[PDB]
Amino acid sequence: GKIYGEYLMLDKLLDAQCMLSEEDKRPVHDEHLFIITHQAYELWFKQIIFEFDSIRDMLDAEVIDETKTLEIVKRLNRVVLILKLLVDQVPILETMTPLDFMDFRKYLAPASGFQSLQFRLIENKLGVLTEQRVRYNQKYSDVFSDEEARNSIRNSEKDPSLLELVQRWLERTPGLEESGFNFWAKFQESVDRFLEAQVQSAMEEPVEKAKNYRLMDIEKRREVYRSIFDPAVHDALVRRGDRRFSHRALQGAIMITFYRDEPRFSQPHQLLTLLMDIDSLITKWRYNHVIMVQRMIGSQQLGTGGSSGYQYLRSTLSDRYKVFLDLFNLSTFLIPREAIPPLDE
Amino acid sequence: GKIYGEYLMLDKLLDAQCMLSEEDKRPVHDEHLFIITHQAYELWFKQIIFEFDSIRDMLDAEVIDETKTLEIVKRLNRVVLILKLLVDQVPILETMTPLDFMDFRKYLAPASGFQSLQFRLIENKLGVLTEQRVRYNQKYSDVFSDEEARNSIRNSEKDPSLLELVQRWLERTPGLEESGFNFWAKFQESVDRFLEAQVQSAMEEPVEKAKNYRLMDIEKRREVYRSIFDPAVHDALVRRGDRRFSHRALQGAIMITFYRDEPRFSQPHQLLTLLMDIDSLITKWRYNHVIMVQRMIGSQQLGTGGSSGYQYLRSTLSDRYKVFLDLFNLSTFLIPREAIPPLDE
Amino acid sequence: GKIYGEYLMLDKLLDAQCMLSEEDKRPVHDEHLFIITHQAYELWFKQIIFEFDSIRDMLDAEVIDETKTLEIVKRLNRVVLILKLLVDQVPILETMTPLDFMDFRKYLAPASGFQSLQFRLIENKLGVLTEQRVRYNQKYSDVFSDEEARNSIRNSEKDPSLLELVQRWLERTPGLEESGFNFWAKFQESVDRFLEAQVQSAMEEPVEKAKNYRLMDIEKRREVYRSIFDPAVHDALVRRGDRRFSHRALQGAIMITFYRDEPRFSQPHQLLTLLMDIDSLITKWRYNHVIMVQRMIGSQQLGTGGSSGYQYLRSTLSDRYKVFLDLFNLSTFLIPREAIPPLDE
Amino acid sequence: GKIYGEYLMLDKLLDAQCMLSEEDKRPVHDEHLFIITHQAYELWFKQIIFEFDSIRDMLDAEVIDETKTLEIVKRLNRVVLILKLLVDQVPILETMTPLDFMDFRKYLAPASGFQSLQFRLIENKLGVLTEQRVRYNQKYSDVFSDEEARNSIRNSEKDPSLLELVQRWLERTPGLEESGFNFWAKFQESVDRFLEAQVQSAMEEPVEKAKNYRLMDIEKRREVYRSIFDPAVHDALVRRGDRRFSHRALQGAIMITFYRDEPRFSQPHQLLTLLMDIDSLITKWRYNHVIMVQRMIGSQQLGTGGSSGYQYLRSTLSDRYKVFLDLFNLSTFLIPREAIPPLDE
Ligand code: HEM
Ligand code: HEM
Ligand code: HEM
Ligand code: HEM
Repeated sequence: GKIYGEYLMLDKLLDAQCMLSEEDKRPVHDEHLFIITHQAYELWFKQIIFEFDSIRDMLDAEVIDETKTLEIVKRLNRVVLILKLLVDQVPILETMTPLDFMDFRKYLAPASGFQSLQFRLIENKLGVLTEQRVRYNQKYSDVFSDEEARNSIRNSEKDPSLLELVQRWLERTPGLEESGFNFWAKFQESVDRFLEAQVQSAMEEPVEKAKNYRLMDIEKRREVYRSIFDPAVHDALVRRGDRRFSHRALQGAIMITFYRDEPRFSQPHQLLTLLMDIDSLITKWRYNHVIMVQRMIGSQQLGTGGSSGYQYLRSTLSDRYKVFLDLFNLSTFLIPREAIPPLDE
Repeated sequence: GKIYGEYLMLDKLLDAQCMLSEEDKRPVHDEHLFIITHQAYELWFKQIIFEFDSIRDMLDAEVIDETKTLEIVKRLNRVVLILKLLVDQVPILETMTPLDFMDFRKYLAPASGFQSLQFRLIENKLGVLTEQRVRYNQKYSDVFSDEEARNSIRNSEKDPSLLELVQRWLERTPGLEESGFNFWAKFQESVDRFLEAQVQSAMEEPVEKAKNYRLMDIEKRREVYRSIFDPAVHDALVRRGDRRFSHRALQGAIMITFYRDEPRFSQPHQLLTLLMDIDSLITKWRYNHVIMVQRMIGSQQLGTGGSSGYQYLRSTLSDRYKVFLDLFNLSTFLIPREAIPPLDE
Repeated sequence: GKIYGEYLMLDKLLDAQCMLSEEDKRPVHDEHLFIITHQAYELWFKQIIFEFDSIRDMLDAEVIDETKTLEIVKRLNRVVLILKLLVDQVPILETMTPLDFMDFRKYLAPASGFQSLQFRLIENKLGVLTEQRVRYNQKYSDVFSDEEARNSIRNSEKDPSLLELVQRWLERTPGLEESGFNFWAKFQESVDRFLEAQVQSAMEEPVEKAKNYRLMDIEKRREVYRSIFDPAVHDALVRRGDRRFSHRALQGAIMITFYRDEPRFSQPHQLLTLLMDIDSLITKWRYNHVIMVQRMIGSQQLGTGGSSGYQYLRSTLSDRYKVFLDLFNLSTFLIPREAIPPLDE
Repeated sequence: GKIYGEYLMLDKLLDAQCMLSEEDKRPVHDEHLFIITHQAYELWFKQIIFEFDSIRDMLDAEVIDETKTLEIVKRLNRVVLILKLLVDQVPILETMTPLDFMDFRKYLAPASGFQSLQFRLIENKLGVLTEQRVRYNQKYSDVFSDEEARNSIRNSEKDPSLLELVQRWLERTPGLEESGFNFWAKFQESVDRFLEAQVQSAMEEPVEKAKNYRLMDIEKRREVYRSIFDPAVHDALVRRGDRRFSHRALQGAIMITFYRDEPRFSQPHQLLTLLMDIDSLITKWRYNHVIMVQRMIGSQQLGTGGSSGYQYLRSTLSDRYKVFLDLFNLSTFLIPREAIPPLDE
């Protein structure tokens, strides 16, 4: 259409609100808020999926130019803003009293009446690994009984996640080229030179206690650099789940963080930063959600079957559920400006 | 139902998104965001109306006890939070480029494709007076052509607004009773005594310039108190639109602000405070909205017919559109703690 | 004075900014931001302490009337707002690049150059128990070497915390009186009656699987109520650190949450709610802080001595550091409106 | 130093808080908050000035490369975040009751005790023109009596503002070169061609009413383009204060908004966007400030000398006080993607 309500299909949208306590002649005022809050979330979930899918398609290519990079940054930044908004929607629902919630929670399935298809789709499309999930809601068949739902989740798991496609993009970054700039080799070399210089400076320290601390610290630094310079050590950290990136992907990430001030790397950096922001904001939502759940129905209530639901949500707060874990730690491997191999080529 | 998607009618809700540039084989990515943003707004608009109507019904009674007062405070506070959220939704849409918006704005009616029924309902239910509106969108028939829409707006105008019902509630407040506490009389008396004391203190001022400033100020204070103590002056200020409250309503408001620290008046105060917050937040939304409009289509663009739409929105920012204008100014009439007639009875 | 800058002592305040990289002829622009950010925090920390101390003094009395209650609510609400602001200050500092921070971090003591006296004072004044802290920064002497600092922290530990004084206030709440309303006894009775009614309804269930789930659930409910109705079980939960309140304090808390809709209990409830908000916001700050630290210097960097600092901060995120832990769980013990003993007396 | 409190000069910073109602044996609790709130503002004001000055110095050069551009974007973005924070500090102070403020406002000079040197410095450094200010506080000598203050304000007025330096930068943008890309000429040409095409399409319209609206609209579009293509019309709009940019600066701005999707223009665009954000946020602060003032002391109170202070603040809300007014309107001159001259050279 052309008129507001026809274009936005408001006749459909605003007829999707059925208060179950109302049609059962025992009306609870706040049930209206409950419905609207979730529906607002669900609309935004759909937008997030829509942005995610379009970024997946753009990343599923051999060449990502500067122009498409900007478009991705924009869309990731948009998701960040939506996520902040979703974090702030929780205190609106927290405004309903526990006793009011109790008077209509009976109209809801114990665990099925609280699980969102779209949220699970967001997790998978972002890159939450199935094996990283806790035992409780690990298999999606146990969570969702519907058939069309199962097909979507299966598709989300099999299809390339945002985690996978970012890794492939990270592997192709210019500068890791042995033939060209050869950053990894130059990096190792400057780590050796910088650390050597550090040992000599520490040996010249007048106070004995200060010498020992610096020597101990330099040794702890060697162990850090061993975990990135020895591919065997890295692959081990991947297998136990302390890292997620392939070795070459981490190489790309580290290079980006190094030259982030440089016009050629500023946008790739921004992309990574927004990836972290998204991860962190999802965690922030999780935290707010669990505080609200506990505020409403404690750790356990009638019909809840004990405290396993609460304990599950509390365990989703762990780094096991963070998709871009490697990104948070990248400054661990950082050396000062002077020691970084200059960009010339 | 009992399962998430059945309860929230997600099959209806998530089938209300029709991108018109998509079905016309010229797809603009950001059109999806455009639709979702408005739909999120519309869902919240429905919640605001739902909260407003329930407050209207509660206020449409001769006796409002302490218990129902708390429930009203809660619901007004809920509306405040929703409004803050709606203010923060604007920068999400501002993330779409003007050039992208240009590629699908043709699918929208020039002024009809931007006017929301529910928003207009919120304005009227809150208490925006029709005569206070600017010439442009004053008559609702010119704005909305639909029949069911016209009936709702007509009903919103005729039915008691939040402004009306608050006034009636304000008129009944205990303490304005000549037989009882007789606040208005005690107030006048203490104004006289306080002002008298101020004149004498000013006459004793050593510096001549300081004496004159204080004497001029006391005269400006008399004029202030004349505008509330002389009903003729008040009624005149109502007629020209500088005030909205009846004389007795303003008397109630002023008393509440005076004893706001007192347990018996703290909730009535909170109610008034949230009324102001709501007004101010609607203004804050208006401001953000106009900045976004100008960011997208400037003051005027192709098909827009010049700059009358923009100038209209810019004029909605005036105090003519604020419903609880009297509330913002109440501290003008304030006298210090010592001069306020103590609560005894 | 009377003029802005004299009153606010701006000559002192704005002469407290000494960039150490500047006077050492190697200036880092962002060091100015680093200083200002902390100084803004420190000013707010002082305000929080000032509000806390005044609430401590008000609670350190046998009778807290309705009027003083409102004043406490106001001041706790003020602290909430300040805390939200402090949470939002982190992304401002996150705007400094790691490489820029590296160029001036040498001017700072490894662990001493990051520890705030006032923050530690806030923790203790709120009620963080010393034994609940992790091994790393448990004893304040190891943290702070200064003499005046040690005296303040010692005073904060020995003096009655906000946790202690709230408990005493909770113990005195009217309604726990055996002679009067006798809530605890009435509560036990209605738990028995409600649970009995639940067993009979479960026995009448047609489906066998549904009968068993409900019977298992009712058994899990008995265990919940045993932990509050048997003082021995409660005291055990206190000793291991799962609870903090005395038995009578928890009794008070539970009663408040039950009749929160009632004018006489709404403010006491609000007080408890703000206590939770404060706790949660401190946790939210902790989370943001740790994300920023990792963004700047990873899990470990040169001079840092390995990853013990990072791991410490990450462990401050546990419920061991939450002061009002009991408050978060109160809805666990909730029974529906009908089953709650009515207020008559 | 190396320890937290020595580095941050906390002994100086935390000794700058003198409550005047306290030393005069009539203590008002909230006076502490009043002081801290302003001091927090003042610290941030100093940071804003510090960021502004460093951007001024960077822009005061003939060549601004891609690298320095990024640094400017970063610092403008930092100012945006600080400004949002400052907007959110107002509701913290709004938490003090009017009656409490009344009990210590006597210790403050009527207009001098509310004027901030640093704020005035921010306004001038950003680019608020002296002639654009209202009569009330137009001359700084009338506002500030101190000598060192007068010298700083004089220096801020004479020295190149952020407005001036951005204009010069805008004038030099590559693409306005007649010898090179020649954007202005290509732009005029494509406006003619696009408008011609619009007339023909309008003439072919079946409905007569629709033909007339489109013809009227095209005429309104010609008037828009006349105001930018005829330098005489532009210069007139500058003189009356509807525009601020020189003709060539506006040419630069318009080109940037056109090719904002292009890697070469994305950062220059971002710079302009943040300039608008800063302007708008200052306006948002102004609005919040005036609402708070009215909440505390109404439109006028004892000692205030009538309502001129309030009316002044309310007039600072006009576009006369917006520095980058031209930037808000740039989409007015926009033509669709197809009609824009492609970047080749
Ligand atoms: C009265 C308010 C609410 C309560 C008591 C509540 C309770 C719960 C509980 C107990 C679970 C665990 C499900 C299970 O047993 O397996 C859960 C999961 C979830 N909830 Fe809520 N919830 C509330 C509001 C919301 C809102 C407003 C949203 C926004 C869409 C939401 C989104 C979710 C999502 C996405 C999950 C799955 C989480 C995961 O698997 O990590 N909830 N909720
Ligand atoms: C590309 C983004 C947008 C543009 C260009 C835009 C433009 C406009 C224009 C030009 C008007 C005046 C209508 C007239 O000519 O009479 C208007 C009114 C309105 N708009 Fe928007 N708008 C946008 C987004 C939104 C969003 C996201 C909402 C949220 C529901 C919204 C809500 C309204 C409302 C409620 C009115 C009526 C205002 C009143 O009468 O005071 N707009 N808009
Ligand atoms: C470049 C930015 C920052 C870094 C790298 C940083 C790093 C750290 C580290 C490593 C610790 C642990 C101290 C230890 O080793 O024992 C710490 C503690 C702390 N930091 Fe920061 N910090 C930063 C900014 C801030 C800011 C802006 C504040 C606000 C006042 C702040 C407040 C604290 C407080 C209060 C503690 C003690 C925490 C506790 O004991 O639980 N920090 N910081
Ligand atoms: C009880 C709270 C406050 C009241 C009643 C108040 C009142 C005023 C008044 C009446 C003016 C006009 C001055 C004149 O007469 O010429 C003013 C100006 C100003 N105030 Fe406040 N103020 C308050 C809090 C603040 C705070 C927290 C800040 C933050 C630094 C602030 C910053 C300013 C600034 C920067 C101006 C100059 C504005 C301009 O010239 O456009 N004020 N204030």
